[PDB]
Amino acid sequence: ARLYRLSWPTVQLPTSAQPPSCVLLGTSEVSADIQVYPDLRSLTAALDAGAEPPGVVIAPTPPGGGRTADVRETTRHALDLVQGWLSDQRLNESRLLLVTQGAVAVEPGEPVTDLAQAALWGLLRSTQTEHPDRFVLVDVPEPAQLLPALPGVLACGEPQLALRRGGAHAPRLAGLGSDDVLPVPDGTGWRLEATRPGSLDGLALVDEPTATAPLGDGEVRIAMRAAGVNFRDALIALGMYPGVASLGSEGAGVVVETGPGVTGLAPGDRVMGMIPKAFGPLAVADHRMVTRIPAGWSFARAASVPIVFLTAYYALVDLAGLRPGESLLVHSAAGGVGMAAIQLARHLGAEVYATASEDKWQAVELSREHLASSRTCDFEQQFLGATGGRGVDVVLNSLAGEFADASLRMLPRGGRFLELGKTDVRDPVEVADAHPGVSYQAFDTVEAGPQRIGEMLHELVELFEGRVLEPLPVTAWDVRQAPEALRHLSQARHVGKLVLTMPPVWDAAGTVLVTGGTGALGAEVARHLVIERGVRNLVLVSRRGPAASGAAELVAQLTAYGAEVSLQACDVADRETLAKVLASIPDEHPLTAVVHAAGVLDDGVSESLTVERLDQVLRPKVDGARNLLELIDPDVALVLFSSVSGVLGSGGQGNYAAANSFLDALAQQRQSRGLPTRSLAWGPWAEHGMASTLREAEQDRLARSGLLPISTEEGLSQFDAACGGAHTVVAPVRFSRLAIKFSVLQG
Ligand SMILES: NC(=O)C1=CN([C@@H]2O[C@H](COP(=O)(O)OP(=O)(O)OC[C@H]3O[C@@H](n4cnc5c(N)ncnc54)[C@H](OP(=O)(O)O)[C@@H]3O)[C@@H](O)[C@H]2O)C=CC1
Ligand SMILES: NC(=O)C1=CN([C@@H]2O[C@H](COP(=O)(O)OP(=O)(O)OC[C@H]3O[C@@H](n4cnc5c(N)ncnc54)[C@H](OP(=O)(O)O)[C@@H]3O)[C@@H](O)[C@H]2O)C=CC1
Repeated sequence: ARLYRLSWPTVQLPTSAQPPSCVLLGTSEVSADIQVYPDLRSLTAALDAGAEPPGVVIAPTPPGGGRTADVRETTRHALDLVQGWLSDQRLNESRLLLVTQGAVAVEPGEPVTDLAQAALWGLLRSTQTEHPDRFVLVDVPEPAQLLPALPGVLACGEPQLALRRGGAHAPRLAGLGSDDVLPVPDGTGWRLEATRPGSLDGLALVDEPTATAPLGDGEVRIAMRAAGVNFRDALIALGMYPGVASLGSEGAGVVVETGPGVTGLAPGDRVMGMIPKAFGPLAVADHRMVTRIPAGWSFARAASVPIVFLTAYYALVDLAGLRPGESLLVHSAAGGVGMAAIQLARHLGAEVYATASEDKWQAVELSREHLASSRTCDFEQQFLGATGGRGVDVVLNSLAGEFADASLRMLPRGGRFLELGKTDVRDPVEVADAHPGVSYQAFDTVEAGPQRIGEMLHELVELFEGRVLEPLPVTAWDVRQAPEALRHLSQARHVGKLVLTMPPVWDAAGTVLVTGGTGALGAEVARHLVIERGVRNLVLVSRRGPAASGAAELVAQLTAYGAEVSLQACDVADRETLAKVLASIPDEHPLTAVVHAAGVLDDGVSESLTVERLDQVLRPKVDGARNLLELIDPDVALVLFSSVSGVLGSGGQGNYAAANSFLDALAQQRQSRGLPTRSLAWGPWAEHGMASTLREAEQDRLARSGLLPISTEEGLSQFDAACGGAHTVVAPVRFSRLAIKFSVLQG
């Protein structure tokens, strides 16, 4: 039994194949000319009144969402469509092409945006297996990509694709690896450093002495959970960073050891700052250079923050002394530092002009007017054009080389100029050479010093909680996959901040909650957690709770292995009851993990499915997972159990597979946003259940009493007879052969 991962290789679409009849199922006009019917019904009408079955109907899906209701509407809608379609049967040899936007993660940079659409994928996948060569799934992030590609989409016979500008992608299961990604020393307190600089291959995770022991000064030791990656980190990795640097500066985590020389904050504390050599389970730094963590921030959203905002602050306050009314020019706007400055600048009451690449513009919250491409030098006369020089009072430049020159001709009036880039660094007096009026400082944030950083840290937080700065968009990765992340980073595909997360680790002190801890899997996992693993505080949770056979025994067993076990009756889909449960977890064993193993089953081809059945199967998986993530503390690890059925589209379980595909998508999106989430797509288990096991046993016991099972027809004729019949107590049974075992059975 392998573990599998679903990949999306590029495929080649046949470029010379015949373009086919097409109708559009949609609200509105088509820029192109192709038949449009607002709904399936109307396309029937045309068929009714003579029209010839189109080879392909396109059904672009209305935008979903990641909320229960969303999932509900957009699978229900998919069902009406699938059912309407199957029942016509003039629409045979014709194919329904359902289009989605962002239901599917294909490229490294990109997360699932529409969970509900991802549910759609599962359901339809099921139906595809039920009816081959009749439906086609297409994820296309911006439509009209579609039509050009359309004769190819159809000729390749492939039922599932995602269109990206890169290419067309098909999905397939793959073994883990394939190289096996990044391997860990397991001996805790390693780190990521570039071993063979020059190339991203030859990154590795090798044990680090420095982190482990001992403190300190001065110093405080941290159990890291996430860390920010900076552009710096990507150059270091490529033997292309002009200066001294150790991979990974900044992060957030939990305090382990403190002292000597430290009083302000103490162990257990959640903390973020500018840690050196950040990319490991264990690192240690100066307690003034780090600070405790605001709102209910995730460790991930904490880790993105420090470097970018310290720079922005240290740069715009200390070095620039930016005043209200004064205006600013910032490069790499949709980047972290670029992103940060514009936020802080708007607080400091400046006008702002800035630059990123055209594809990132939407992510800037700046009036069209003030924007410009960042890999050209056009901005100059457009901005100087935009405002008569004097142009900008201050410049926070990252673009070095010759892009840095067109910069300084902004702000001719005079003013201050800040350089970030070490390659082609300059001289202040020799800068005064080129332009009059302009002072010039080339800085590193660490320059401010521990004293100043801690003071800027305390001052930034204030702003964050004042709701005046908001942490950047996070796109997260697991340290073991850093190469994929740094490649992204160095290719400048991203917006906002990238972040690395450390391998998840449950507080051995803490509580673990298993939903559906009665079920075939939940019990086993429940047992394995207590009997083999650390776990010594359990909450189990199922609709019936302790009242279902044999849950009393199930508990006994564990509590007997010396554990603090609670089994509460609770429907996970009732947020009000879940809350009641979580709250009753004791303060000293606070929960660190959820195993969402709760589930309800259905069976039937998509023809036969109904809305009411759909919701049956959705309620524990979707509402439950939503309730959980809503209620759960951010950095509680969440393990969702889906089913391989959601991935193969097992058929017979359309609607179940929808639920499971949601879970798969919820994790993929959620880990991306930084939070500790993992989703396992179980194939079949041998196990059975307390259930079940107990029903089976009853059957043995009754047999072992030389009894035999009654057919249902006979059982009901007896029901009939015994109900209205003279004897008040009556044993309708079928015996076997002609029992010295039972005294009652004599004569
Ligand atoms: N000295 C110090 O203390 C610090 C220095 N820095 C420096 O500031 C810069 C910004 O850092 P950070 O915000 O973390 O990283 P960013 O997220 O800002 O990434 C850099 C961005 O610059 C843009 N860019 C412009 N020209 C190019 C190019 N030719 N190739 C690739 N990208 C380009 C890219 O986006 P776009 O498509 O919009 O151009 C890219 O996203 C880094 O280079 C870093 O070295 C950062 C922090 C501290
Ligand atoms: N076992 C297998 O062969 C496979 C399992 N899986 C995955 O494993 C999971 C478990 O399968 P299995 O253990 O056999 O399922 P079971 O039906 O045997 O157990 C399901 C458990 O979930 C509980 N439950 C159902 N709905 C709720 C609810 N709304 N609130 C609280 N508890 C609820 C049920 O308790 P009660 O009804 O008493 O409330 C029961 O305890 C499945 O959901 C699926 O994700 C995937 C493929 C195959």
